Amino acid sequence: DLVDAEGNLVEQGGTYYLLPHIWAHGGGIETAKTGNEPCPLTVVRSPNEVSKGEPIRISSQFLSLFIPRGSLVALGFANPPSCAASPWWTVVDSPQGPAVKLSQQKLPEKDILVFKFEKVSHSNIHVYKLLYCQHDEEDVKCDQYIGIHRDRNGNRRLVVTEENPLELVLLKA
Ligand code: NI
Repeated sequence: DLVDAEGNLVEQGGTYYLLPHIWAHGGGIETAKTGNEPCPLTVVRSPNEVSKGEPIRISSQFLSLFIPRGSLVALGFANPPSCAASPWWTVVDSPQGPAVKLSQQKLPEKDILVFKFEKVSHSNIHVYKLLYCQHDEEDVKCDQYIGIHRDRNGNRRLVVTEENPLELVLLKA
């Protein structure tokens, strides 16, 4: 089950701050403008440890008051940057591997309903790793994790990683 930082069920379509489990790992999630992006379309972990980052909308593919047990979810900024077609995060291929981004294009649900929270056993509160579920063509398979990769400019980019999956606690905004 998806539970928030205070022990309560996460609400379908509700807004939360995605913060690290370990205080020293940084602040919340936000955006950054990288490469040739017209506006901040790169999803990153804030450069300020005190910041809760951006309020994030969490939604599953089901009509429910709360995020159903073990369901896939879409994640989006409640207040996205101007040049994004929608608030939803999506995973885009690149020379270095899949990266989490916002898009200037309208996205089909199969391109945004690609995340799944996985509870970490060793914890007293509810902490979750973020799984990325790629296309098993007819359906999907959540066999990868989202992590951080600092680029040349220091931006802590959210990307599919082979090690050190990021962990998060969901604080109601
Ligand atoms: Ni941890």
